Amino acid sequence: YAKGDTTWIHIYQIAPVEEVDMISILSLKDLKMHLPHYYESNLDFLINRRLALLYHLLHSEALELFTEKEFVIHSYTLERSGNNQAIRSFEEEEIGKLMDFLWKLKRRDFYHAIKFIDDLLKKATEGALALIDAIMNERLEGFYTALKLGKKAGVVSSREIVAALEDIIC
DNA sequence: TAAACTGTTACAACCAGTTAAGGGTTGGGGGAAGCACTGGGTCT
Repeated sequence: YAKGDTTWIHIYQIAPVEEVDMISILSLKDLKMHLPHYYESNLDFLINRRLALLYHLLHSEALELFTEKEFVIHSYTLERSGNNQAIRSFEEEEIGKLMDFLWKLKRRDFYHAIKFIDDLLKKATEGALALIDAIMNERLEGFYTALKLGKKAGVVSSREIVAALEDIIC
């Protein structure tokens, strides 16, 4: 995600812990998605880097219980503001917790979850920032405000979405 | 010259009737969501 002059790239590599197999290897190969250039108009609502990261992680995959062995993720980021490249994040949890939240949200449905997230990103930008503030610096009430903007966005707000959110709440 | 004896301490009905317990009108507008500073390679 690049904004005019600044350019951000976040690579999150997957590593094993005990053992893997070719099924796991090919599953990780299938995890590779989100082709380089997907920018036609979405940037008009992407604005914040975290929001764009969440939107792009929406189209990614979040299933790892298939391989019979669970995985771990290490994420590193690179920035380029004014043609200056360096590292500002080598081991940060926000990708991991965002990925876990996405996995636990869309487990109860993918069609309604996709519709909800897409609608809030498109028109309920306040709700999108509210959700990212509920994930970044985790505070549960922010989720509610996002859902509030959902009614401002005409979101269907299916039964299973709030159930998945409550399961995330624990 | 004596200093209240006694039945009696209310009965009975009844102990809110109805009507509605918000009507409406609006549920963040609107801007921004890092500005630089720190450049990594490959060559001479």
